[PDB]
Amino acid sequence: ADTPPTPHLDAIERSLRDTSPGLEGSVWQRTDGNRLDAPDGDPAGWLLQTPGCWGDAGCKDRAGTRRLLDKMTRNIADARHTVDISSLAPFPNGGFEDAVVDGLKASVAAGHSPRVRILVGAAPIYHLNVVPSRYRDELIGKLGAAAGKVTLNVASMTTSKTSLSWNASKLLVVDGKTAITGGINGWKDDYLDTAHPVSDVDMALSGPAARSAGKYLDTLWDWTCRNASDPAKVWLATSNGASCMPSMEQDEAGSAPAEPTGDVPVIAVGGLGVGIKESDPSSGYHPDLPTAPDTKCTVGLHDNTNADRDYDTVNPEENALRSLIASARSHVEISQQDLNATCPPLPRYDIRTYDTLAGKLAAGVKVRIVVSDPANRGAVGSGGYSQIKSLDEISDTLRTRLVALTGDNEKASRALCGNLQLASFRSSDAAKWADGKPYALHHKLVSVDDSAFYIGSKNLYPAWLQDFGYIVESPAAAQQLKTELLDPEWKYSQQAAATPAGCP
Ligand SMILES: CCCCCCC(=O)OC[C@H](COP(=O)(O)O)OC(=O)CCCCCC
Repeated sequence: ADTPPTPHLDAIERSLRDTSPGLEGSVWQRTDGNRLDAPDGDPAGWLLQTPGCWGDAGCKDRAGTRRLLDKMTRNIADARHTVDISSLAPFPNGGFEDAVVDGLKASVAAGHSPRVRILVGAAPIYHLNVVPSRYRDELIGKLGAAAGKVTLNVASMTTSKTSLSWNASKLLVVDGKTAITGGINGWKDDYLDTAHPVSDVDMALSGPAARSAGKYLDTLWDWTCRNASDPAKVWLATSNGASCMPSMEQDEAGSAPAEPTGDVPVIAVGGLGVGIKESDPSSGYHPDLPTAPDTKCTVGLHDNTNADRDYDTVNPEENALRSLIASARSHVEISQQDLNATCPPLPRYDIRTYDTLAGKLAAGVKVRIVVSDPANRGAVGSGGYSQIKSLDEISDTLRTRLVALTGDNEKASRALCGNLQLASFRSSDAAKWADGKPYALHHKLVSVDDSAFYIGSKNLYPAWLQDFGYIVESPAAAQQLKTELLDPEWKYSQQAAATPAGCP
């Protein structure tokens, strides 16, 4: 009870408990006594950005990549009992795969027999080559004589075909004690073996919040083990005759409390997407849902982001992001692939998130939004690393939401023009990577007041997936985030700032 207050964490916790009280302890959880997992002589080494090659359009010194991969390997090498991987399909390949294999063999060479889960979400059409039994067989071959001691459960899953829901959480949890999470998929060709690497960020922690994340994953595997009765939803491959492990993380927690490793207070928050759980039946959540039609796109699907109270209650991650932004009293940095979705089949944007940002702009709070360059766009379903044709799609929508709010277009411009910084992502002085390709950005990052930040898998654009991430409140940690990532991103991305329509 010497601890500093957590104004931002307190406001997010309120929201989550109003929206989803019944999911506390499974799909969301606040904890004290976490540690941001950094090695010696590398104090911001808990922040796992890739490629981490600022100021060089040839990206020759990929210090972020190196650290990301050394930390995956080493977390796995330290396993006594359990390894729990979630990702977006394909299953991890190249160096992401080697981290897991080198890590498991090390654990076996230390004398352990680890249980391993690997879970991917699969979109109903690109799958993919995506095959659990082939992937498991590949790991078994790569694992050598170690395979005998490693218990694998390998699954690919789609929770709803019609509502476009599957796992996209990106988690590596070891012994319910350490967790690495964020936006990074195990896709070597996009992240590693390319001269135009995707820019992304994970974070690494240890502590009670690592257990919060395993609890989330047992939630996913309960559904997944049960729904292997339906091969249209789940493909599953186990090794060594082993049963499905719905309960791996509870089994490893057993009956003792998670011990603190540090002093960082953390909120873990995910969502159940569509087709796992209908609602939190214990929730009293009764919002006034938004109403503003979009002039560009009228979504055909039932709109779960903007017009479905039950979905909110099983997807606390949406409101956790909105209330993180709403808690900003001085400034917010948004670093995202996208704020707008591909409409149809999804709503183009989250009305409330956009309302939340327009409120901030009106109130004189500084809003910074950096997104992946529009030049990255496909290909309606590719899905390339942009879902807009120009940054005006974000500022025009801000304008539209500023007009709803205030009544006049001239007040709108003072708040938009005065308080918004909007740009495509760059990491050096050059407009694109040295090989000609544009920089692809895939962060799911929010920072508020250099005090509290989200790093996880949940995008700010509309998506109805199983996602997960962490919210940290710590001035020290957010100072490291500012210095190592956000300042540098603004340094180089300000070159590609948008002046909105209606501004000088
Ligand atoms: C025609 C566009 C409809 C896309 C379906 C729903 C979605 O939000 O997917 C976004 C998701 C987020 O991934 P990450 O966690 O940020 O890496 O991307 C995917 O799940 C794969 C896209 C496959 C297209 C589905 C037809």
